[PDB]
Amino acid sequence: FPLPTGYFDIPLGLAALSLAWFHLENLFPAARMVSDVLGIVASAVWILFILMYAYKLRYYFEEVRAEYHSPVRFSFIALIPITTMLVGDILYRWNPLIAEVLIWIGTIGQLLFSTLRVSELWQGGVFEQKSTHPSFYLPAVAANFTSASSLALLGYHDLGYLFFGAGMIAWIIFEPVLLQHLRISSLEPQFRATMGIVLAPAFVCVSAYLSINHGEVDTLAKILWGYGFLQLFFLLRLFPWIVEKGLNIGLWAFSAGLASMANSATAFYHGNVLQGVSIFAFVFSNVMIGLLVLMTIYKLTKGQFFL
Amino acid sequence: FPLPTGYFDIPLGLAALSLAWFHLENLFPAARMVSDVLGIVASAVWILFILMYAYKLRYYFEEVRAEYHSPVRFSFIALIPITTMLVGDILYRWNPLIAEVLIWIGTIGQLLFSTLRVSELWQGGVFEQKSTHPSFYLPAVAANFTSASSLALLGYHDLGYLFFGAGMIAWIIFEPVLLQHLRISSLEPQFRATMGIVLAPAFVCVSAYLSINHGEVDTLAKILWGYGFLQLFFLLRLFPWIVEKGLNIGLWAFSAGLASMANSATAFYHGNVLQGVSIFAFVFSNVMIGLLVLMTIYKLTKGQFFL
Amino acid sequence: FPLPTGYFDIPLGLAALSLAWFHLENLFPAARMVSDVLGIVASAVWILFILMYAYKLRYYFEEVRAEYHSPVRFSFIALIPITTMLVGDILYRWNPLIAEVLIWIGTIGQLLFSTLRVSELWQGGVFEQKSTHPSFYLPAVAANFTSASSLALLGYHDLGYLFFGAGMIAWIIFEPVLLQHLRISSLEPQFRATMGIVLAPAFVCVSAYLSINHGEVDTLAKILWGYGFLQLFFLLRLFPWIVEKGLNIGLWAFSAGLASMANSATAFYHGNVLQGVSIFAFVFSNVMIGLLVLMTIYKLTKGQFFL
Ligand SMILES: CCCCCCCCO[C@@H]1O[C@H](CO)[C@@H](O)[C@H](O)[C@H]1O
Ligand SMILES: CCCCCCCCO[C@@H]1O[C@H](CO)[C@@H](O)[C@H](O)[C@H]1O
Ligand SMILES: CCCCCCCCO[C@@H]1O[C@H](CO)[C@@H](O)[C@H](O)[C@H]1O
Ligand SMILES: CCCCCCCCO[C@@H]1O[C@H](CO)[C@@H](O)[C@H](O)[C@H]1O
Ligand SMILES: CCCCCCCCO[C@@H]1O[C@H](CO)[C@@H](O)[C@H](O)[C@H]1O
Ligand SMILES: CCCCCCCCO[C@@H]1O[C@H](CO)[C@@H](O)[C@H](O)[C@H]1O
Ligand SMILES: CCCCCCCCO[C@@H]1O[C@H](CO)[C@@H](O)[C@H](O)[C@H]1O
Ligand SMILES: CCCCCCCCO[C@@H]1O[C@H](CO)[C@@H](O)[C@H](O)[C@H]1O
Ligand SMILES: CCCCCCCCO[C@@H]1O[C@H](CO)[C@@H](O)[C@H](O)[C@H]1O
Ligand SMILES: CCCCCCCCO[C@@H]1O[C@H](CO)[C@@H](O)[C@H](O)[C@H]1O
Ligand SMILES: CCCCCCCCO[C@@H]1O[C@H](CO)[C@@H](O)[C@H](O)[C@H]1O
Ligand SMILES: CCCCCCCCO[C@@H]1O[C@H](CO)[C@@H](O)[C@H](O)[C@H]1O
Repeated sequence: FPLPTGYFDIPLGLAALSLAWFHLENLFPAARMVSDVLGIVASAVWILFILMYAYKLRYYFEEVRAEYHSPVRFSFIALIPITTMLVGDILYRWNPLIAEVLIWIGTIGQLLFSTLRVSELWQGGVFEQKSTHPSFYLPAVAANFTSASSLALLGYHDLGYLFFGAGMIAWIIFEPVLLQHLRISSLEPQFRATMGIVLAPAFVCVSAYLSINHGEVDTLAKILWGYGFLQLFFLLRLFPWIVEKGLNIGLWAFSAGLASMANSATAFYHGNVLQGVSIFAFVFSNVMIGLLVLMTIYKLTKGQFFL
Repeated sequence: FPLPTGYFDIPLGLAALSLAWFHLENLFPAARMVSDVLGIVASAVWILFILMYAYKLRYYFEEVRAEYHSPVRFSFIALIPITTMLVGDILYRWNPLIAEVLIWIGTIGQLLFSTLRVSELWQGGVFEQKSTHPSFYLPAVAANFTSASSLALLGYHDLGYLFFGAGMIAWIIFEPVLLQHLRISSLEPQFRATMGIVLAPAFVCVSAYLSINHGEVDTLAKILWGYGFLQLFFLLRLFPWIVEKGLNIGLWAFSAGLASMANSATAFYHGNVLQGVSIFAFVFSNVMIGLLVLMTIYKLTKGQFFL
Repeated sequence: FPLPTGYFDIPLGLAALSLAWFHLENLFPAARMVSDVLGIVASAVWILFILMYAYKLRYYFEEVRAEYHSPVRFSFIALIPITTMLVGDILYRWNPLIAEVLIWIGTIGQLLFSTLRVSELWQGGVFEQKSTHPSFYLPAVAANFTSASSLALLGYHDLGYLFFGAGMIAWIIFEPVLLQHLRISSLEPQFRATMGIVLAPAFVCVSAYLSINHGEVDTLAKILWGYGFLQLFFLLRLFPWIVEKGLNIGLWAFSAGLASMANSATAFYHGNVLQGVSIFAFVFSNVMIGLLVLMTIYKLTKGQFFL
């Protein structure tokens, strides 16, 4: 099938970045146009990819079945409800009714997905030590944080905290075994771009947290940022190894973390906490997503995007 | 010996459920009679099982020695001081002096037990990867949370927080390796009922926390509930696999988590946080413990309770 | 080379203990003289060891290269910037300018060190399961906590919280796999003194936390102390096994945890939280570091200190 499921990282990153710029509109009015443009592009890409995945389900179902039952590849399916919710979050600025439908569909969908598949892993004998990949964060962590912030947008703050807690504790519970595995077992080049997902947890976490707690930059938020930056520095040092075999579209795996660096930066700035660091983070993350967009346009022009 | 040590889960669940109903007496006065009945039954069962275990120690000591030195079976011994403290907590409503004696005996006992046995594991060569079982939560986590809430009942809030922290961090430190093990290694049917202990940590944690913090349903409490419900949903989906080889008395392993869902629900309700979810949780957990009681009466009638 | 890198634990422990006594000066004025004496001795030892390590770098570089590339021995190098910062913290009482230079040198140095080496481990194939040692806490955890408290001393509280969060989450993320490894694999006698580093995380954590949060002994601080004491009790029970093959200078590995027990005790006492426990902790930790000093003087007199 021409669209790899991981390509949903593209509308993910663009949508999350739209939301970051939305949050600067009262500081700088021109930010709203930037936000609206990113949000429209993200939503358009999302519509296309959803329609493609619907085609995959109807006409390439055995491919979906295999990816679903894989103890590694199943995780990327979580990008579908994650991006559904982020597009709902964008659309809320124009039509809260349609936004709320998408947010609930994505929330119910992700929770059903993890409840069916993530739990099934605990039966043993399918997941192996070599299945311990960064992509596991998507259904386990990122999906819950996205529900948390989306439900908060709709006014469901206490429900949002339930999802937030599920994501935060799931993160802390998985990461220890992931990092140990990475230390011992060299992740093969074909999977290395997924190291970008390692950037996500702390930044997604703090972004979701600030979405639910009325943007109060408190001790927890600062603690999360600190570990987030540690991981950034580690991944920056590792970047040449990450791309040993060349630049590829899989690098959009970094975009959840990058866009969430941008979003959380707007809240730190608004709160007058570490404004200088905030400006750095916001500019850095925009530049890197900008480079992702330029490499993507390049690939599309050369006919090297779709399978 | 006719009584398996794990049968202490029975008075555990009944006692904790008594405490949950106790907490509804000011909302609904009739809750006190329900609480008192459960508490008396729990205490009676506890007396019987303690006397049986005393008989085991005196006359079947090599069985106790073997269970103690086992890197898997040692954990169930922690049920003894846990239930001692919970019975003390019940009895506090009638006789705070006797209650305080039981609470200190259970606290000193559990701390000595873990200090002797849990630490010894760090010498290596005895505990194996296959020893990584949910039962490890009992001495490591549940016992500290029970001390925390019991000491808070007696007015020792800051000491309670020390025990609370020991339990909470011990939980977060063990669970990562447990879930990885479950993913890789299929837990054999003879141990699967112990999957019920996986329900316990977040719910016991929040119940203990709310016992020490004057029932303030805050961000931490909501975060814990969220992960607790995630685990519930996972265990509900796994339940047919859990009971693949049939229903058994080991299912009382679920009762710490179920009773703590009930207890924490009363505090969320009192705090006007997620009242609807609270009512669901309280009813659900009571119904499931009710089913445990019905299956137990059935087994006793058929002569299939004691070994 | 005559000085093992681990000997930097000596000025570490003495320096941290100086800081603990400094914090009692307003309660008991004579504490300042004790603090100043420990601080001068710590600083003198530090100067000597730094000059020795400079000699090692210039004239024994291949030894440094090998220790740096080792997935186990690299960690002890982090003691160098850690102690640089602690000596800066001492010197702040006399010369804030020189203190600030040392604190930034140690902060930049430790962050560069971990960014280069800790991240490199994630490439796989070098670190092995048997590399999972307590010493990993030094670059990963202790160095960040030391930056946190040192930057707070200089007035950089929000930056301090970033370092604090990096250390705290790094701790929680490593400890699960460490304790599992210790359970399964018996740590060989030649490394067992490093079990003392297991005492460090919770106590260093709470000490750093209280340094940044204006000494407010809150729920987090109490939670940390509780797990800290759990680990102390475990290590006390394990102590005969730790020293199975005899007392050795490696036991200074305990001093980060002991000195941080002392420091945090002063803050709990100041806050009127668990004063009795605080007095116990402060006396205990001073006595144990005192014994370390006596065994060290003994070794120096017998010519058994330097390699
Ligand atoms: C977007 C998510 C895609 C879902 C793919 C579902 C794969 C399910 O797959 C199948 O479901 C059947 C029952 O319905 C079983 O009988 C099949 O054996 C099982 O493979
Ligand atoms: C991502 C949006 C929602 C996910 C829908 C997934 C539905 C999966 O379908 C299910 O797969 C199971 C296996 O785990 C089968 O056993 C079930 O019979 C079937 O319900
Ligand atoms: C896994 C890492 C979890 C760390 C959680 C940090 C504990 C929250 O820290 C709390 O922040 C509050 C608001 O700023 C303060 O009022 C409290 O004093 C402080 O304890
Ligand atoms: C996420 C962070 C993005 C925020 C972008 C802020 C860029 C504004 O820049 C700031 O403008 C201020 C007045 O507006 C000046 O006082 C500051 O010195 C200047 O740094
Ligand atoms: C309720 C808990 C039951 C405790 C069982 C204790 C098992 C101890 O067992 C024994 O202790 C002796 C020392 O006293 C040793 O010499 C024995 O070799 C050791 O097996
Ligand atoms: C559960 C209530 C309290 C528990 C009491 C346990 C006492 C265990 O007994 C001990 O077992 C040790 C091994 O770890 C032996 O080495 C000791 O000599 C003995 O003190
Ligand atoms: C392992 C998961 C630990 C998460 C700890 C959550 C940090 C506590 O969260 C804190 O709650 C306080 C009371 O509601 C608020 O005042 C603070 O703003 C908030 O930071
Ligand atoms: C742990 C939760 C158990 C609490 C049980 C509450 C059942 C009461 O039910 C509630 O009664 C209220 C007045 O009392 C009505 O206003 C509410 O609509 C109704 O839901
Ligand atoms: C206090 C810390 C000591 C640092 C020791 C550094 C070890 C680096 O070592 C070397 O660096 C070179 C590049 O500079 C490489 O070419 C070498 O192959 C590599 O071994
Ligand atoms: C402890 C105080 C600061 C630490 C300085 C460490 C400098 C290490 O040096 C580096 O080692 C690398 C390998 O990881 C080499 O690849 C690099 O070329 C070199 O920069
Ligand atoms: C890994 C363990 C992390 C536990 C973090 C504890 C959460 C912080 O606990 C918070 O402390 C605050 C200050 O005392 C209180 O105001 C809040 O009510 C409480 O939730
Ligand atoms: C880290 C803890 C070190 C603090 C040492 C405190 C020793 C003082 O001791 C205390 O003195 C008080 C008046 O000063 C008396 O009221 C107390 O009863 C006594 O315990």
